Amino acid sequence: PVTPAISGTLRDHLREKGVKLEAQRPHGFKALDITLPMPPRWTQVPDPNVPDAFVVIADRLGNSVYTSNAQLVVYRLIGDFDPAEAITHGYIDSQKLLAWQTTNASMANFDGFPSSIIEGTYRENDMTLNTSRRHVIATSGADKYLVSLSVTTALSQAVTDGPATDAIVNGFQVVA
Ligand SMILES: [Cl-]
Repeated sequence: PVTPAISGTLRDHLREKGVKLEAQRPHGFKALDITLPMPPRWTQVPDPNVPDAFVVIADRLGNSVYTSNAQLVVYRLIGDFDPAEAITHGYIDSQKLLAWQTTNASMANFDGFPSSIIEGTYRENDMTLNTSRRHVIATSGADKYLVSLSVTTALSQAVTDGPATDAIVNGFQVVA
């Protein structure tokens, strides 16, 4: 019902619209109340090495050479733009990943805001990962934020870590 764009990742489209992205950090952050469930045995990863990270959680005791994790990134957006238009670029950063294949995609609104979610598999370091990637363009009062959540697992763990990744993906919530 909502048609996706093909040219330009969400970030590049906002750049080209003249918007500035300012990475937020959780301590002190009030504009939004974000729930990111933390499943049993997962913990916050101090010192993640995800640029612009707002919070990174992970299951450090997993099997797999790949540690299952969720990454949340929150940008305050400076400049005017139409969010519903920007959001139609929401799949493109995932669809550029090596060997991307899609399992689920939706551009339905999420908690009342324009949003995209795409889920699927891709290759990285000789390993197949399963991932779920949501962008939310949220409004708090007079500001706009891009909230982005990735939840990734090795494809070999996608069923074993299913209850964790599910509680994260489906418990996720963004409130102004
Ligand atoms: Cl704030």
